[PDB]
Amino acid sequence: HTLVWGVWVNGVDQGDGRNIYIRSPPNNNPVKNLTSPDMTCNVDNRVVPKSVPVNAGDTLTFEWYHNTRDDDIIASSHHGPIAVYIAPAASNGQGNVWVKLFEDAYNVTNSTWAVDRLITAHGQHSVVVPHVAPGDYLFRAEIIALHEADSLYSQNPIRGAQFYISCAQITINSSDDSTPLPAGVPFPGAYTDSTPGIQFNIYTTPATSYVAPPPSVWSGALGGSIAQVGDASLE
Ligand SMILES: OC[C@H]1O[C@@H](O[C@H]2[C@H](O)[C@@H](O)[C@H](O[C@H]3[C@H](O)[C@@H](O)[C@H](O)O[C@@H]3CO)O[C@@H]2CO)[C@H](O)[C@@H](O)[C@@H]1O
Ligand SMILES: [Cl-]
Ligand SMILES: [Cu+2]
Repeated sequence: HTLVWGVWVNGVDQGDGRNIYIRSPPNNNPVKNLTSPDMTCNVDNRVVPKSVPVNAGDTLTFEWYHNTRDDDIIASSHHGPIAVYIAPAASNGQGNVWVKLFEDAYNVTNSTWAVDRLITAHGQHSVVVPHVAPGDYLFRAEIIALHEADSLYSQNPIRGAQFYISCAQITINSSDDSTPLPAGVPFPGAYTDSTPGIQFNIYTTPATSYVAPPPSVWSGALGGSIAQVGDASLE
């Protein structure tokens, strides 16, 4: 149970984005139905009044929280991966539009899931803004909590992989468009009952065997991190 509070751009806090530049849902409950319209941008997908200006190459940091800013972030039980996707904003997230910019699942070196490291990072994970066409985008940050993912939601709706989905409105101003954004995957649709990484038993199956759901990270993606960029406590 987690939400996005706001974003940072090059280590500068853009301030509370909830219902302002984040298409915030009404609460921190997960989406679980893989065929739900709610898979796009969570349960209250609509245009919000602001879009954060960035340039290609900026560090864009998402900041998550549980109940209040810079708290426990997400229950430690919620082990799983983190991904970020991008789509042109005129799509409203519909159709074959979502392109993956970032994946982090289980780090064998550190013996930790992405969610475990997100807690340590005070809820912060970042991407480099890609060199796509200037204009308005949706950045879809997705945490998958796997603590009940041994079941398919379609078999037992009390369980299943849990999707914490947050769409941020981002405007890319300066970009040379050296990597034009291709068509991508649909949400809902890209994840199905048979997709690798959706049904996974963290109690019996080693995390060293986990394969995160496709699609693969786009060749145009410039990278990212799970690390505290900004200190919310200094404000
Ligand atoms: O026992 C089932 C699993 O519970 C997980 O805890 C979650 C609770 O089930 C859930 O009711 C609670 O929801 C809170 C939410 O955290 C809070 O932010 C909001 O204000 O109110 C909700 C209640 O209406 O969330 C917790 C997760 O934080 C355990 O984490 C898990 O191990 C356990 O299997
Ligand atoms: Cl939960
Ligand atoms: Cu939860």
